[PDB]
Amino acid sequence: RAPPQFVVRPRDQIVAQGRTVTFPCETKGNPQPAVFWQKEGSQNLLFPNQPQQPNSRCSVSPTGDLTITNIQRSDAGYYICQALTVAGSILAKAQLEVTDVLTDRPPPIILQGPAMQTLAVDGTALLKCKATGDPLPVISWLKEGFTFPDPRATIQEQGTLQIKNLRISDTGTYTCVATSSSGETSWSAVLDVTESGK
Amino acid sequence: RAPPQFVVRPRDQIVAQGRTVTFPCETKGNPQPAVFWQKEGSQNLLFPNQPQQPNSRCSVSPTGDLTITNIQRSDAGYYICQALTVAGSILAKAQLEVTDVLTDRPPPIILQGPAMQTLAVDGTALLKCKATGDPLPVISWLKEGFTFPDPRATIQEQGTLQIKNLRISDTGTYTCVATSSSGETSWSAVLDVTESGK
Repeated sequence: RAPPQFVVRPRDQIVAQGRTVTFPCETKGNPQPAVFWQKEGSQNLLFPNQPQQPNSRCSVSPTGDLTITNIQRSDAGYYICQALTVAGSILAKAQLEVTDVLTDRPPPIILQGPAMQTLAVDGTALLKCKATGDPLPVISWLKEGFTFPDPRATIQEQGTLQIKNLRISDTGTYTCVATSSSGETSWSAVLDVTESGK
Repeated sequence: RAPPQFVVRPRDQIVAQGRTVTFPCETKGNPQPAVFWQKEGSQNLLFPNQPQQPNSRCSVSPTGDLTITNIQRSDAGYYICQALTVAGSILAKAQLEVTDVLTDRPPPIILQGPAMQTLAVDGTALLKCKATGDPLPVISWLKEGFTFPDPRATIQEQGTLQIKNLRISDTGTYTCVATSSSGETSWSAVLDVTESGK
């Protein structure tokens, strides 16, 4: 009496070769839809309660999950999750992309860069920069493209730049830069210097 | 709560090209199984409630019937009817054989041939033979391989042989033969002749 509907559809997935992949396909209706899967273009249907092969790396659980173990590159393509009751049908496609395994350490990340500040002449400024990464990023700075720190400035040990006794010359854009053996990233912010500071 | 089960499975069918073929696949269970079909080896599933193609010659009714119209020879092969509930699954295969259309009139049929009779010397015998056919069969007879009717015997107009005043010589096997421009068929029976008749 109630057509099948999706609670959680499956979405696309890119994953390294040899890993295990699971696509949700959660469903509701009355009667309760029993989901099965089909690789697009394949004659094989994958039904929930079976022995099953056992040589097959594909299994479907009674909750609607399609688990594929030890994926190889021939498993890439589209997978259709499906359900048929006397009340209706629904299908949903999700794409599997199989990649090579690569020892690739991601580049550093700046979770919080400097923020825009208007400050007052001959005060202090601490423009912050919190980076994370493995290997661990070295922080460094630029002012309108050029390196930074003159006298008057010095980079702290968490990475915050420290400028003291500002003046109208010290306005402009300051760029945080986190770099490591795996990449660089940057995060900019403008700092204005008035005598007012407001 | 009640696994799907077949009430009427589909069976094999041989039919002339261009005709329409329907395979039953009637089902029971709880919840009520919704049948779908799949040509074996094909990625296409045929679901009950759909627009559907309209260019497709295959449709599945909500009762589980697979109708294929104007069959051509590429439709031959195996067709799988299937049903999945939260309670279980069932499949059943049936084979479609597509033939050429042939103007072939079937051969005659003998629906009732002579029956075994023990009769008494110098009585009468009417060994019956009811044939049917289009074109209509000519009936004729043999006694132990040789044609039949001597004097004493004559074929009636419905086809019954008529022998009178039997004797111990007239025992043996009598064969009815129905023949037409489309075939022959035969039906034998032994007739024994005692002086007793019992």
